[PDB]
Amino acid sequence: NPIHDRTSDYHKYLKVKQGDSDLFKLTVSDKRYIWYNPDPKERDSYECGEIVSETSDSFTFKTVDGQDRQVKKDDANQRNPIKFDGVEDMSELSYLNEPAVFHNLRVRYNQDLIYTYSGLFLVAVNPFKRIPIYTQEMVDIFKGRRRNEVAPHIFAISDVAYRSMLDDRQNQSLLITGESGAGKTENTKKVIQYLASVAGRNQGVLEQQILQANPILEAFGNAKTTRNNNSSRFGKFIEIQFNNAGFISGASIQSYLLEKSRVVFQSETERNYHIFYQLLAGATAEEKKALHLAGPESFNYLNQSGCVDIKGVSDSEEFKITRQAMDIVGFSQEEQMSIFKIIAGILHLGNIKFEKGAGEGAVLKDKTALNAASTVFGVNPSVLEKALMEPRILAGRDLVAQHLNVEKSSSSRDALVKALYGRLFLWLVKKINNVLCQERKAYFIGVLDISGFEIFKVNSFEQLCINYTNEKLQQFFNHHMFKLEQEEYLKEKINWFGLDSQATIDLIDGRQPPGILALLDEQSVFPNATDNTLITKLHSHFSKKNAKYEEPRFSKTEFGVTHYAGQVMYEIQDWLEKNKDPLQQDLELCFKDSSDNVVTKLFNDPNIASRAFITVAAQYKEQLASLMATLETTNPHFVRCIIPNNKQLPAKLEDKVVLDQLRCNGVLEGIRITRKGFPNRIIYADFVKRYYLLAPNVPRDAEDSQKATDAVLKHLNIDPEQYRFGITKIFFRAGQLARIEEARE
Ligand SMILES: [Mg+2]
Repeated sequence: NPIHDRTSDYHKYLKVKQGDSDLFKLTVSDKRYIWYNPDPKERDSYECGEIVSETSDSFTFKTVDGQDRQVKKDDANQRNPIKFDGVEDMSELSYLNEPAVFHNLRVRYNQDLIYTYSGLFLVAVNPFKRIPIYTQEMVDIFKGRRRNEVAPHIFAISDVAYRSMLDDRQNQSLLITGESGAGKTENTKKVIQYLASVAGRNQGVLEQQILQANPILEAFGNAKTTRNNNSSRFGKFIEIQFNNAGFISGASIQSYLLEKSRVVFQSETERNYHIFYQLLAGATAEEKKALHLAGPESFNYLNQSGCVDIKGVSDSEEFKITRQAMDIVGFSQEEQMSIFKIIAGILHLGNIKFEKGAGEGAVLKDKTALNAASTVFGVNPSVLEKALMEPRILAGRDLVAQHLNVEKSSSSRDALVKALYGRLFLWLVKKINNVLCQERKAYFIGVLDISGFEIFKVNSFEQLCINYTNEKLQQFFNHHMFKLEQEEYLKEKINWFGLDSQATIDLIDGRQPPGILALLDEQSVFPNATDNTLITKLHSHFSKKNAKYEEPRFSKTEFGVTHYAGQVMYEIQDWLEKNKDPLQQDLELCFKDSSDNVVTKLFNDPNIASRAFITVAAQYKEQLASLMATLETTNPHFVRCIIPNNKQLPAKLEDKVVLDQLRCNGVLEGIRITRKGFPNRIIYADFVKRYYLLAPNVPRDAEDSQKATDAVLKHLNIDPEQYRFGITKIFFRAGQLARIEEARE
């Protein structure tokens, strides 16, 4: 078995290679060094400065440059002992700086060791290249092993979650967050792969359908972006259900924040959702015409980015898969026709060209596109038409038709296309749950795959939402950690409420006084309100009045929020519209009556076609509240997915790119946090082992251990605070271990 077999791929690909030497001796060297910046402008850069002279206060050190400087002792980023280079859990490090953390991540990454623990977290750095560690053979090795037993790995956290479920009869959760392209979705699929293996139907029908859902969701909710060729344009919470026996009984999927806008617009080089391209590459020459299908270059919705294909991707071939998956989960052939018809029609509606000329309102000179949409949708063109350009509107009394100009007409068409697509996605999800979900379930393991904090060039309503969710998840973490401590130091014999996250949280979601969303909702009821009134109202209530808010020196359309991960500047353009998310009623009417059986559902099912009516912000707050409650009932696990750089290249781990993520994701906080206490809390039989020699008394594997522990401390004649005697482990403060290991034989 590979765990013991230094020749196995397990050893190869998952562990830091070992030689038959054990020496605390081999390790040995005669000097002591540190972490510095060869230019304080760029601080994430650092070099190792050999300390040469010491004082009492500071420390002089030699540079890579050859030069020599001086630092404060209380400003020192002390380099851990080389022995530590590559440890599996950074919680093991003596000095817990930032460069110290990055260094260990890097040393590992240079060895292709992408997974590392950091206390509670499992850190995973995208390698941007394939690493064969996800085979069934790799699966098998993880089975039933403790975290301390095997190398860091997603499979590992998954197994721990599963045994805890079974053991504690407690539900579990895995929170997988981080930047686009960090490896969130990849890792999530592995979690499910692993679960399906260790808990499914021996070689499964359900298992396959559960497996087959992703690809259905991915064709519809995934798209190529500059950051990822297969970006998830929606968030999700996957619940894997089990019976009391521990076997998979079902599953359920919750989706969030689907990027509807992408349907009608994609940035340069980007792509619209995958399905569009698959549909047009894989339908038969015969389904096309049937759908009046042509090429992407012939569609407005697909010929604007300039990108219509992905390197290493066969849209026609990926379409088989999708269609296949639909078949497995159980989509009727006719259910499938309709899904494709919708996609097609949406493709047609974008092809509609409004012209003005005539007077002031828009007009449809050519009805080619219109007709085609109507056809495939199973709707009556003149109505659609009428609904698009001349929608009836209330004047309280007056239900009267308005004649839309070209732009207004266009936006409506767009609003229509977006509704169609989001409702469709909704339906797909429901339909899948319908098949997979269990009413009757004993336990569950839930997997949250959603982005981490979003701080772009342009931050809008959607970034606020994701950011809000992130503040809550970050608060959950901190709290959790706080608790894992409160009752627990009180386990191995150790000593000794309000969140800093609350204010930010309150600023956004508070009811009284009203926070951003409430005022946003308020402004939403007045039809005649604007981005300006809105932004005016926010500044009015929070400028110089709320500490987490900032009114810009100059911009009149943005505001800043001091988030966990730092300040984020938001722009309010279109927020009223986004909050209401309007669709002309006649449009609804047009479609409520549709030949198409799938279409009817989208407009006829209040579960699909309607919000509550609550606002988009109200609904978001609500679903965020439901999600957390659930989480609150689980034993959680945190995975931090990191991109090594912004270029999608392997072998390029950029200190700035990385640290920034470490800063924003809570990895850096937790560290410094325990940093304060007693992080190093070693095992007795574990210290005397590597440290029986540095003491003229102590021998290797003995019985009276904690006593033996006393020895070296004695021989080493150490002080009452750098260390702590705790029933099981010897708690060591920071650098205690460094210095210690830093002694002679
Ligand atoms: Mg993803």
